[PDB]
Amino acid sequence: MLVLDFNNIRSSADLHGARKGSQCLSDTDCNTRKFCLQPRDEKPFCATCRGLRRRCQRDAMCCPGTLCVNDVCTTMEDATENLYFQSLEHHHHHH
Repeated sequence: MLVLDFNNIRSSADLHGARKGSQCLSDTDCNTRKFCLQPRDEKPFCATCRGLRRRCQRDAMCCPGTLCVNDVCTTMEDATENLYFQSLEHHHHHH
């Protein structure tokens, strides 16, 4: 007359964690391919990638893989100053 038993012990409750008085400390806080712009007139926040048409102030301000020229984003293939001169290869030959 002994009914089968297992344990009967259902009890779970422990979830918490949230404290931040800011938007972001660095770009790493953002999604992935985004930089955390921090204006002097405005507050810091997560910005979106900047295109070749988008304006910039620094090299890091623009997305990874581009340069900031004339306050505007530009491809690495475009931004190329002081190229190599070179000429040709010297080689003699005779009998």
